[PDB]
Amino acid sequence: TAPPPHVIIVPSAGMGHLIPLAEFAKRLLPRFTFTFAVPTSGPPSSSQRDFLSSLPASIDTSFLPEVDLSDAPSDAQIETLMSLMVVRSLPSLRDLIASYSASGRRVAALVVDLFATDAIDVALELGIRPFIFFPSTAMTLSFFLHLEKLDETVSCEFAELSDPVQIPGCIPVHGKDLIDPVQDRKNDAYKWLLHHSKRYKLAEGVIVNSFEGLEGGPIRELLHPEPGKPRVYPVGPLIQAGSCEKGAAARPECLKWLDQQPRGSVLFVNFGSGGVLSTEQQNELAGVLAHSQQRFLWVVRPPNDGIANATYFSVDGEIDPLKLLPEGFLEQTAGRGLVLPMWAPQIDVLSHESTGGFLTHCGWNSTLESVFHGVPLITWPLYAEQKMNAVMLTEGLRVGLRPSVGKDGIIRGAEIARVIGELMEGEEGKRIRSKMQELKRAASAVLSKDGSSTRALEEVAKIWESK
Ligand SMILES: O=c1ccn([C@@H]2O[C@H](COP(=O)(O)OP(=O)(O)O[C@H]3O[C@H](CO)[C@@H](O)[C@H](O)[C@H]3O)[C@@H](O)[C@H]2O)c(=O)[nH]1
Repeated sequence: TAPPPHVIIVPSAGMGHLIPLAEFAKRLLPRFTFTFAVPTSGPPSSSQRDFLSSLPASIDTSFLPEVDLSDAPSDAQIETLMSLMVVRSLPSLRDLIASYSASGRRVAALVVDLFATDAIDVALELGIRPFIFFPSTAMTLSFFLHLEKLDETVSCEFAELSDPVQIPGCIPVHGKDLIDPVQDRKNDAYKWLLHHSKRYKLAEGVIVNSFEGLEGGPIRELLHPEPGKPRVYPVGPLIQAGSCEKGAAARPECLKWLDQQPRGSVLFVNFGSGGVLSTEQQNELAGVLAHSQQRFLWVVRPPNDGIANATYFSVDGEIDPLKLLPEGFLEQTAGRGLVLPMWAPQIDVLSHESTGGFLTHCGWNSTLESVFHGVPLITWPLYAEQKMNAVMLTEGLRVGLRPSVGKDGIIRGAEIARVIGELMEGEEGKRIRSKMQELKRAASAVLSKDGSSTRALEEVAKIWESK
């Protein structure tokens, strides 16, 4: 038996990046051992500790000594804070790598998050293969690689463009729909994003959680070799498994309800833990759901701008979101819909045969989970690159419908009802379902014993073991 080479992972964001990073590492076990070298600006969170400690033994964690970010403006976007966090943690990253190399272990590669590219300098100085793990779309990867050119050939704010931005190999996108950090070109967020995009060519490869059957255009453009463009390895869809392949067979309460409903008849509504809606926006959605004949399963959170404090609370002690719904919504909805507070077993809901639709904020892991299990989408993007994902999902793949937002930022009930009704019982909804089932089959194929994605993973492992 050969000694497993060691690989170090530097994440820069929260769970949306840890989950796919962990899945990537699990696919490569036990050939390698892994260390999550997590930069921090304070005591690690309980969810971080719990998620990383639940991983197989070959993946351990090191929470780097926290850096001081108090000098940054309180207006600083997360991109700026992540870049500062990684840059200031690099000496501790050297120390961690030293602890491994001084014991005789071979450090084969350094896998950096999309905002941790400054750690590539460490890898280069130590003779370690630097790779970038890209937990988003090939379309967003293409945009990153083209950001330099776009920055030089456009002076105004991108929203002010009248024509849609053309990214090599992707559907056009309006400047207003481009990622959050580029909406204020004067903010440090944009300068950091630009700085990181120019460093992708320093890596030996970019590992992207997508596949050609989902993003044909961008992936074929990216695989086409050009000098100054890194190798790209499509390995998606990397997603967690369901609780069926976990352990005890105890059934959550929402899945009991889903069994009682008929096939493909429930619209799952989940904006994610960072998708709090205003009171008005949540009232517009509730009103449509109350007057609808559609069965739904809706995860709700306390709005961000309640006129008054909370009066009701849950046993744990947090604000009770259900007592904030409109008067009589719960009685009006009983039987047809089930409202859940804060969280739900998303993957298992999407794998349920009764689930027929998914109203989502278009987080890429959620998109990938919906695609793998074949649940068509209502694309309700909110922040980060979700608007880009929505354009590609609705106007490119045509596996969802996007409700138009108003001039005040509100998606009125008319648009919510339009997309719900079309998806769940219109004629376009059947064509969208057929297409999504085709992508479901393509997603299982690339993960097959000999598929596009499994071979790309094998290529990465081979490169790491080489030389
Ligand atoms: O109530 C919930 C909410 C989430 N999840 C799971 O937690 C993950 C959430 O994934 P995702 O929707 O992608 O979370 P985000 O935090 O929104 O992802 C961030 O990171 C992604 C990768 O860059 C980007 O695509 C997103 O835009 C960005 O917001 C998934 O595995 C969910 O199945 C649950 O089980 N229950």
